[PDB]
Amino acid sequence: ASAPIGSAISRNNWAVTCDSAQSGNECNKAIDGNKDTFWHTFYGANGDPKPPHTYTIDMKTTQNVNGLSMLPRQDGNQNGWIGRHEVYLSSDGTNWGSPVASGSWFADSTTKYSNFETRPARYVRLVAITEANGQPWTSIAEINVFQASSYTAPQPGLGRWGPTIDLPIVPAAAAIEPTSGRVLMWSSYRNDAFGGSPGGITLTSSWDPSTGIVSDRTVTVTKHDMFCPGISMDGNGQIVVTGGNDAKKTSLYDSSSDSWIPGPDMQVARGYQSSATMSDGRVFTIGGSWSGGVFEKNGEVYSPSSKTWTSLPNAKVNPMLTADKQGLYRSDNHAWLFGWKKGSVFQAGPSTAMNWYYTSGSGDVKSAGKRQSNRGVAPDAMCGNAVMYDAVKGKILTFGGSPDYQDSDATTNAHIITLGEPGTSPNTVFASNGLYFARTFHTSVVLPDGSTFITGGQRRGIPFEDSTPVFTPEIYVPEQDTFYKQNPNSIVRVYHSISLLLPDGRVFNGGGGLCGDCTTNHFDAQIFTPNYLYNSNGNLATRPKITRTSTQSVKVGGRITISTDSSISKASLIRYGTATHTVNTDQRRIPLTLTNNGGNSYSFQVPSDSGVALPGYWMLFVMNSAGVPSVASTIRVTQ
Ligand SMILES: [Cu+2]
Ligand SMILES: [Cu+2]
Ligand SMILES: [Cu+2]
Repeated sequence: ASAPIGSAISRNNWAVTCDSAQSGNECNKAIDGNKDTFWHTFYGANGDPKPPHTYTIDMKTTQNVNGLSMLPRQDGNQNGWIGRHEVYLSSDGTNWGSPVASGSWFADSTTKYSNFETRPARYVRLVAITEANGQPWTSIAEINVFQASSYTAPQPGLGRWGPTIDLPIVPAAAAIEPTSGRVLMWSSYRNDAFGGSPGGITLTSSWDPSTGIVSDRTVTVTKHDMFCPGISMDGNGQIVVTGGNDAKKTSLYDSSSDSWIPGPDMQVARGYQSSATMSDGRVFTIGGSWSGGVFEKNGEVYSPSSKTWTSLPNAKVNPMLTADKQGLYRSDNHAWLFGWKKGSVFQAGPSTAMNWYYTSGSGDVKSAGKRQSNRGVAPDAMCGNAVMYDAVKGKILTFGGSPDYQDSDATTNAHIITLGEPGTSPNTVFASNGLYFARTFHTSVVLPDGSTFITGGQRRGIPFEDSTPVFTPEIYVPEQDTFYKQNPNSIVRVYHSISLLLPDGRVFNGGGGLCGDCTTNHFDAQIFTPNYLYNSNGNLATRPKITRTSTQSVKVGGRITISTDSSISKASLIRYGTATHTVNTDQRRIPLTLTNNGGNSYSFQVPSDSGVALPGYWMLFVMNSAGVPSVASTIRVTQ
């Protein structure tokens, strides 16, 4: 199931209008409080007008609207199930602006929701752009509009949430498809559940920021239910998805061809493991006792060139285990892994003990000391986040999490870890005064300016329960060693939520739940627009444009020359991200040293060390004097 975020508005005095309505299936049948009566567009009768079809509601007075629900006909007939759709709000009834929510609802008879940030409005319009099975009709048994207890305008300067993207699945895992700019998402064998899976199948969905279209695809060719997986983008530009519901499987997603390809089985069956792309484009993984058995699961490594996994039994998981009260089942999960120099992988947590993993020979592991600071030794931080916001300087920001996977209080702990050479114990200090809000199951992304956006989570980890939620995201600004609260959102994003950086410089945050009949499934995402995209007016700022790039594929140590439509102050490369269960081992940021050629022509060198400039796809962002980023230019980095 799912749920509205607001309270149902009384429909007593509502006036409604439809684009068409069969007799017996009048427009007002959608607001009569009877689940057995529904509005239905023209059929047979006045023919079969194809969608879009439109439901417009005049609520007579201004409401602080924060959602709608749509109950499909309940008579066993699928005709008119709304697929693609948009929700508009209005204060006058003629000026509708842009949708507050849009996307696609799953093809079934369950109540569908559009949950979105509160906005005062008197009119609400639902546009059914397509029918879920591609037929001409739209039908609705009951439509409801929901309200918040109050409205508060977003504070100027603190970003903006919206719109909502409605989805057919709970996006518990996600990745950007770097060649197409689409967001790829997946759940499990079902749109809303993983339990009872027979394995072998994954429901996926994608959203295209350029068209606003949400599509779906069932993946069976890889014989892999990809819930609870490792995820890495390898050096050959493919997303390596490992284990989970099918604990020994590897599936490969190729962005260029938009296809899934079977990969080799891993040597050890795993679930909830982290994997990390390495300096040579290979992928390392370790731990993962959520599935495939509970025992010591030491490292192994994937080669995109030979298409094999090779066990690294001496890359021992033991030193990275947390002291989780549930034992090994949890304690080897979700390692904070980062590919680093010379095939090494740094493990920054969640265990108090940090470690170097080495991938030569049959592998090795070396203590990198305890995550700590003058405030003391950091405790285990399961489902804390870790983000490498300046790979050139080896800077990792870690934050949040709890000593145990669940039933454990999260903390505000945050550290800056500074990597040097593999095998040296990195310096660690506390980050500012820590998070504003203690959170676990939160998610995070590094933004083009090197700040880290941190969102969602709850104060006490209770999977599938929307309790103690944190609605106010925070951004860490490294140059200031300061966290800043941003404008809060209205949708709980706890266990099984994701965030990713979009090519346009906005953040895509979604998911949460995946518990079947629970009411805590969130079939959606929202966009967060950082303040760097807004002018002091409150309007979207003019963005510098990259009018020319010398090349779209570059070797590490290689030069790129660009032209812009205006003077550039700073530039960064942000490696494309992948996300699930708080883990994102693919994102990282390289601040770029620009040479000004004059005439708004600039050049820069990609770092020569592929442990820093991990091979794969990266976004190039340029920022003007005002600090406004361009949209990303996609660059492939190779060795
Ligand atoms: Cu899970
Ligand atoms: Cu977690
Ligand atoms: Cu975790």
